[PDB]
Amino acid sequence: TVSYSVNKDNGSVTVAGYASATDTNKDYAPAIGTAVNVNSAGKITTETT
Amino acid sequence: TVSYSVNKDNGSVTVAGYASATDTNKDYAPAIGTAVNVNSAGKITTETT
Repeated sequence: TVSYSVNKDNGSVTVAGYASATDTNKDYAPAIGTAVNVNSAGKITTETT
Repeated sequence: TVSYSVNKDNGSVTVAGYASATDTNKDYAPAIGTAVNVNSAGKITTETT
């Protein structure tokens, strides 16, 4: 589970942290405040290119 | 009372909905679906001149 914040003015989506049932040791931790991008296949991915 | 619809995809604000406690003959009712802008003085206004 990861939380996305949508800017009301810009319309962009950013990662605003995440919560997991287990500890997860922050292994799957994505960077907070990074712009959210749509992959070519249509998934959600932080990679620009 | 003027009702504005906000498109959450990009943040654009349009005019959609007019309410009047009197008949008002729709004197102050702009056509719905017109993109609203901000005047020089910061007011909320429809013309782009």
